[PDB]
Amino acid sequence: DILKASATQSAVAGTYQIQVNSLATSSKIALQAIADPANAKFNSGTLNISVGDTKLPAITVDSSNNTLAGMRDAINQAGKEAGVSATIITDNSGSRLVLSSTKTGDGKDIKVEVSDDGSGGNTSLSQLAFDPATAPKLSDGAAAGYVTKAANGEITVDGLKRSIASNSVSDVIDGVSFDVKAVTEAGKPITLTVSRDDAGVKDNVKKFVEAYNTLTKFINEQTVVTKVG
Amino acid sequence: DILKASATQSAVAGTYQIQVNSLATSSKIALQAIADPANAKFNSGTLNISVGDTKLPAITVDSSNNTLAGMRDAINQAGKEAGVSATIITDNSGSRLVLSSTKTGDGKDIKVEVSDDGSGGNTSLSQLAFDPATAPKLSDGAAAGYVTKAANGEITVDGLKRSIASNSVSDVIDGVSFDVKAVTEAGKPITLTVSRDDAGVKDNVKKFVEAYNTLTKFINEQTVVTKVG
Amino acid sequence: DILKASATQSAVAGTYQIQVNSLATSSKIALQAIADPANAKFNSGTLNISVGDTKLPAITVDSSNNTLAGMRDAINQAGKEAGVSATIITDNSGSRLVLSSTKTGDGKDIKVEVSDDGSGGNTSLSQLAFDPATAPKLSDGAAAGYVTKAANGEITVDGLKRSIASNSVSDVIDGVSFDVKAVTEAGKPITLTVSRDDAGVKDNVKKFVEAYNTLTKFINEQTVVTKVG
Amino acid sequence: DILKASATQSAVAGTYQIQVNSLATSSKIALQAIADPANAKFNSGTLNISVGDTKLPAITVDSSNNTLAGMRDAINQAGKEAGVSATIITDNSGSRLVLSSTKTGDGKDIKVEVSDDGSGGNTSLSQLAFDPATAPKLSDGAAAGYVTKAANGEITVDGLKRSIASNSVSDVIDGVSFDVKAVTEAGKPITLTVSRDDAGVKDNVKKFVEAYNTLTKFINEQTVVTKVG
Amino acid sequence: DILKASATQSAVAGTYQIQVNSLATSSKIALQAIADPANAKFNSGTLNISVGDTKLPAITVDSSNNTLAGMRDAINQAGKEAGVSATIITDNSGSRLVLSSTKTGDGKDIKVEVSDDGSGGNTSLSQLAFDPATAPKLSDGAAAGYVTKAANGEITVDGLKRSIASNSVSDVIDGVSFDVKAVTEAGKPITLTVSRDDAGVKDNVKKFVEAYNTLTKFINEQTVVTKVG
Ligand code: NA
Ligand code: NA
Ligand code: NA
Ligand code: NA
Ligand code: NA
Ligand code: NA
Ligand code: NA
Ligand code: NA
Ligand code: NA
Repeated sequence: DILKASATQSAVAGTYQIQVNSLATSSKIALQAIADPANAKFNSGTLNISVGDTKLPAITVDSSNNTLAGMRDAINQAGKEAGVSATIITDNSGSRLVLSSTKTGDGKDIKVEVSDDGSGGNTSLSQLAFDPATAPKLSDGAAAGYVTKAANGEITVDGLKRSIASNSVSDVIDGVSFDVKAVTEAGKPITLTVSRDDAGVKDNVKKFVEAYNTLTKFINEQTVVTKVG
Repeated sequence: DILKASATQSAVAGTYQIQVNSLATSSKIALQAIADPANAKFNSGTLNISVGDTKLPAITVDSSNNTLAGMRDAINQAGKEAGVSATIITDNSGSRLVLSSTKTGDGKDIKVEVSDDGSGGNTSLSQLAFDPATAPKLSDGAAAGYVTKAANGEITVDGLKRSIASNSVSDVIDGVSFDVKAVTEAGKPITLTVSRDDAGVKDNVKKFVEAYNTLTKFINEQTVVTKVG
Repeated sequence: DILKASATQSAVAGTYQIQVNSLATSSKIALQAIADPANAKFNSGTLNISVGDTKLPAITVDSSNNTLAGMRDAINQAGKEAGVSATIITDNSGSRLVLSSTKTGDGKDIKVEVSDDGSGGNTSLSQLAFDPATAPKLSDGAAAGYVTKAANGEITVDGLKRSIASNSVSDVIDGVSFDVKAVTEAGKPITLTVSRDDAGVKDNVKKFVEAYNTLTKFINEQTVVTKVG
Repeated sequence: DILKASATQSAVAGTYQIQVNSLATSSKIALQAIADPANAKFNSGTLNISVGDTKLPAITVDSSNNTLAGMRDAINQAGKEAGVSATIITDNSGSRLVLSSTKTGDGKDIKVEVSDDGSGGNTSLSQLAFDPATAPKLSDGAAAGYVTKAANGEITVDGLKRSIASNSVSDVIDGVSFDVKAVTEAGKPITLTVSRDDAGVKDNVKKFVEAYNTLTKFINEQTVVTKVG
Repeated sequence: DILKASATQSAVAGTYQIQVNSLATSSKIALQAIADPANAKFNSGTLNISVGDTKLPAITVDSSNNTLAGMRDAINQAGKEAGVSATIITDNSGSRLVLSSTKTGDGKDIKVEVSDDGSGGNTSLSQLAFDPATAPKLSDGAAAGYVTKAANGEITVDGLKRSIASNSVSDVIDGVSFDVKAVTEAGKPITLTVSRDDAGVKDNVKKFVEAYNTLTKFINEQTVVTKVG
């Protein structure tokens, strides 16, 4: 329904009390704001962006891309594989790059390491650096910060805790898959009913209801048909 | 349709021009009219009634049944086997016994043989005799006569004549049965078309497309079902 | 319509006055009637059945098939190739074999040649012979005869006669096929009109007005969609 | 209606009794039938086809087009201008070229002139010649003949005859055009009524009663609109 | 109905047997056909057109109007008063002027008098003259002739004949007007019934039963109305 939708493979019948304590989240960060973005040019250098283990192709910054829209274009094309996208948000501090990842789980935060040549433009390339270990939650101001931290969610099944790296999990209960969509209220768990029993093999009874009777009409009674003309 | 209704076992395709020249008929006769039937009682004796091959139980006429209605009741139960029934018809000549048979075909005429003791009542028992070899077609008057002659019918199939002993005939054309219901007009023959496979076998084949497809959901997709609360 | 249904490839515009004088027919014959078919068994020998060019497999008559129904079963499977089928018809003369062909045209008559060993049963095998060159049209009696003669049909197009070997003909008029279904009345010819472009090409052109216009919304107006909550 | 559909520019009122004695026709001819068209190839030469005034481009017959279908394709594109089309008709005499024109009127007959090199194939090119002055109406046989003669039609208006070169005529009655579609029965003339003003000008006048009245509300009553909240 | 539609002022009751033997007609003539009307220009002169009593303005033919269409335009505006209109009809003889009048009755024939200067163009002006006393009924050819003769119609009322100068007549029967629309069949007269009072005066009397009764509520019962809140 509104908290969890589930499905089954080949499992067993049963009932389960389930809580959702948190959802798995992905990473979304905001870099430092650039004053006067219409005339700002980044020094030449290299951008190394990673999300946990996974690394993006190193982005080389030159005069073909040392603008905000230039990095936006670069980042969006350097991250199509890993699911890292980018856009621009213009606030009272200036304009800034906003990067999002589609990867949920602990440790999948977006990191930006910067090699700055110290020359190439009017503003530093180093101010695009982002370290998930030190970065604060984003608040108003030109300073950088994360919007969401990548993290695991948590559910409980009949009292047993399960940290989840995605909101689509399988075999927490063997043969059962469900998509966790919202947190349950404190102490108010969902009852999950797995019925191995549908007496709807009476549907399969419709086979020999059809298979017999359908093959009594067009065969063995209407195989040869007559009428005047 | 209105002249002939047909049926099939398993035969072959083909077309046939059919004429119906006559129908098979059964026997129906009327015995002598009895003057003053309201006070008439028959002499003692025996009635032997037959229709062709078949003979009816010998009927003994005594003082428990020597009336017209008495003979009617006897014959009705002396003839349940062969399909001989009886009734009384009251005309300007009196009342008389009217006997019917359900056997169609040549020679299946109803015959009545009478041995009369010559005493037992006021009317002769002998005047209930009926010989189909001599009896005329019934006309007005006290005299006896047949109403219908038992006879074979006749059809032609593509020019070939078939005498039929019943209006329900089979295997005149191999594997085909039809009930002849009426005569065709002179020179206006019926076309009879025997069709084997149309939509064959694809009409009944649409079953096992479903019976198959139906065993995708309620089996192997609804074998185990989930629900939340 | 009811006399002729027509079709087109790609041809030219034009109008044609058409008469149908006759239809193409296939062969259908009836062999000699066999007296007392219920106890009749055929002498040993061979049946060679042909329809024009095409010859059927030589049929060997032995003690496994030397009955009428035995010949019926053989022919039905000895003739699946050429479209020769067989049945039995029971008339006042007895039972006889009735053979049909599906090949329309002149000379496609069914022929039966018989070599009779002169022994093997109670009836001659030779009386199943049929020579279309000598055989009369079937009439009542035990004698053999044809029911329909295989023959070409005839049509006229604007006065020009075309003999047709089938009632499904093509390219009598270039690019036009029609299935002739019935004869036209004497002096009442059908008008046949071949129309190339009406609403051309503007009927199907209304598609690419939409396919174009349809690719305004869901593409380039619904490429990116917004929503609030 | 079914005989004549009419139209008007701006004319005068009046009534007219109209007969249609004949329609304007176009030319349609059939050339000689070619025996064994499946292996027939034409001698070298030239085809000059004309319909009255109009002449078609001279057609050169060579080894790229010296077949019946080859001439069909040429004529179809050698005649797009004048409305001359062509097809092939296969009768008991063989296959032949059938040519049609769309120009109605007297003298607009299709003519075919042939210069034959006398060599190039197996059939003469000269037998495709057609002279409308000598050609008979087409009948069965290999010989050539016309199917329809190009001719003017004829109508009468209040007794006065008008020869028409097309079935779409104009200003026979000043300001009136009608498309003649069928012949009137002998002595059963059509009444044609030309009506100028009915509901005139008051049918369309009901507009400017509204267009006026409509400019009372949404203008000068809804020019400035008020609302509360 | 379909033959006669009638109306009343205030008359008396009665029944009448009515025949319609003929309708009143107006004049419609056709002048001489002009050969080569496309280059024809009329000599100088004057046209005086009259219909019975009424005379039209004298038409002066000059170099601004000495064509057929020029005369058409003049007459159309030289005749708006009397109901004389004109058009051109193009037949096998050429083009000609066709003039119509709307005045029904005996002697209201259209007459054309011509004074020809004998010079001014290529065709005589005198050939546009028309004398109803000598003119034949129009037939095919360049010659002039009338299309319809102006004439009175005729009806009979209970045997009494009335010549009518228009198909809209009044007070033939006092207080009764009817528009005669068609002829009655020979010996099949129409019955005409003039009914004074049916439901009289009680149909309209049902008004002042209400107008009275209606002035019970909204007046003298709803004069003063009460309500609570
Ligand atoms: Na900040
Ligand atoms: Na009788
Ligand atoms: Na009798
Ligand atoms: Na025969
Ligand atoms: Na026979
Ligand atoms: Na000819
Ligand atoms: Na010919
Ligand atoms: Na005349
Ligand atoms: Na004339």
